[PDB]
Amino acid sequence: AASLAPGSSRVELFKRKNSTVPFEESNGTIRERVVHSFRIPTIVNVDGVMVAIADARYETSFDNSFIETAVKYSVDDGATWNTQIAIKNSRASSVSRVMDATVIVKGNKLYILVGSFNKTRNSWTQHRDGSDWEPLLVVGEVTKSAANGKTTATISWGKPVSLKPLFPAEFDGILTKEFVGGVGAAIVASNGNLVYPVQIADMGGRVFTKIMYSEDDGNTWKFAEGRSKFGCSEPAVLEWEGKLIINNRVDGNRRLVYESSDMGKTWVEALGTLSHVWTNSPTSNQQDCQSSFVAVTIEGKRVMLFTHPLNLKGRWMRDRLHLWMTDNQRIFDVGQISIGDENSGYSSVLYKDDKLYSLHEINTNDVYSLVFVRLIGELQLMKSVVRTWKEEDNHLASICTPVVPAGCGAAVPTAGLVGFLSHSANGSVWEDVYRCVDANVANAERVPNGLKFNGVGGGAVWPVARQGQTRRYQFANYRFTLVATVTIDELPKGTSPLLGAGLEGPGDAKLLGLSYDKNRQWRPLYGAAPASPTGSWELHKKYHVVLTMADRQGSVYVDGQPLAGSGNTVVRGATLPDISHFYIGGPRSKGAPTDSRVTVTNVVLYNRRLNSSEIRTLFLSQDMIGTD
Ligand SMILES: CC(=O)N[C@H]1[C@H]([C@H](O)[C@H](O)CO)O[C@@](O)(C(=O)O)C[C@@H]1O
Repeated sequence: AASLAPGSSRVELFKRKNSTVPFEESNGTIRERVVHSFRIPTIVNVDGVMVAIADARYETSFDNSFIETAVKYSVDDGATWNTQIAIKNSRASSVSRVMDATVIVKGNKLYILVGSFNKTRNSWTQHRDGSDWEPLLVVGEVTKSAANGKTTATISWGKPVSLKPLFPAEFDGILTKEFVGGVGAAIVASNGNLVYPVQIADMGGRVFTKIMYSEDDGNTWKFAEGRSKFGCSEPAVLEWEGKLIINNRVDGNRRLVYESSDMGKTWVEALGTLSHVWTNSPTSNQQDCQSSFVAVTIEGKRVMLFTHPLNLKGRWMRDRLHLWMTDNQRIFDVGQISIGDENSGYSSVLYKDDKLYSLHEINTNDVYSLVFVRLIGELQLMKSVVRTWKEEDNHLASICTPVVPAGCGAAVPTAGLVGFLSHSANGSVWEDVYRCVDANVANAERVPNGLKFNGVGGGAVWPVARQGQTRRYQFANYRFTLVATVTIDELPKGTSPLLGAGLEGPGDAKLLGLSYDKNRQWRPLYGAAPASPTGSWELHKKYHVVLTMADRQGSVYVDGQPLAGSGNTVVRGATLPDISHFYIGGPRSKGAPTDSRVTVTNVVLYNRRLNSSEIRTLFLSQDMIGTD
């Protein structure tokens, strides 16, 4: 949906120039005080109690002003609320402030890390030194009580402790200046470790991200050895199948993501999954924004939730806030969660007692409020999509395949299965069985498990780069596997396209693919190398086709065996290829009036290089996988 889903609603929880907070004067007296703006939100669940954390910007929305950390907690899922001032600032001057809260929840305790400043009027990365800054850690404890029927709760906040004395003066050569958390909800690793994603500023004004953790519930803190590239900020982390996943903000470029199997010791870019998928705007050269990255279990399946504005207006406007769901294989757009073309910003998401909630910013004239939202309709959609992934995966994993001369043979591979095109298809659309990325069609006629092509441009386009702003099939450039069952219906005049991957840019170059000619021979394409024909085929016969691409290599299989040339390098340079799209048949909106008279059924796409036996399994069972 392009707007807050029907059946969903929200309230202006933190209302600008209206809501008051229990401010404490120097002498101890407490007076309710108006607040210009409320920014940088985070909502979490502590032992059944909702806790909303945010910046209370008293006089103005600017970063350099009087700020304190406000809090609003609840025990009745948002019916009633209580308000406190979690952390005070130093009171050293008109601009003293504490900001950018990062939060971790373990047991009934809250661990809050923030940046504290005294007098500076310029931004942190641009300070002369670090004399004005301090990294503060605050611990909060939640206690539940109860009168007759009605439950109540209190929250006690301890005295702030500084981590400065633990900040090394240098990292592998690099001279340090300041550091803060990455903002947002953090985690408690399965081994019990408290894991903080942090952003570091060096002396020379550069920025990068790193991991800061504790094995002893807050006593000590260690800094992992690994790190990101320069330019990464406001990072968010979660735990997935044994590894840590780090999702960074990147002003003026696409978002970088890394993996780590050793609590941060070594980092590898996630080129085969999520890296470079999300960005800051259509052109990717605008200011970026914060994002939430949280792991949850829906209908018995562990998945990942990601948020981020589209920013169609550019700069700091941050409009049209979306929500994504991924299983580290497929990536689904749950729609827009903000209203119309309003201005949003930072955000937060929480799954509690089978209900979905959100806390985010709304901006008008640079005065900020914080809305509390109920994702009634979004969760519905989400629950449906998971049931599909679950159902299809198991189905494919239950088929009894032939036994190979050495009950059943090897199972049909589902690990790394990203997309599937089969029987279902309507209008100019070929439907994605996994409900994420459909393929555009032209000049086709439906057949069991696929389509038959006839006419100028007959074919299908599976969008890669052509997806636009968000590039969900970015993994293809690093590695991929394409599968398909085919038949050739009519003899071509010379050479004709059947299936492959094409590149952005001049001419109509291909990365890898397969073509057929007038002599009944296959014509494989391996990068820019001339396509010399080989082998032999017959009209109307069903053939298994497979395309492999890994380690910059390429291979093409027919009937389970490789064709001559298979194993050759397909791209020179350290620069990644830029796949425009996958092509099935011979689609085209311009140029040569291609008319590939072929029929294609059951196209499968994986995010990894399938092994030899896995290809055998597919070749011997292609008659059992179709969706009828
Ligand atoms: C400490 C601090 O000022 N953080 C602020 C960041 C910093 O500019 C980046 O960290 C620069 O690296 O940007 C903001 O202005 C923003 O984009 O909304 C808000 C946030 O409060």
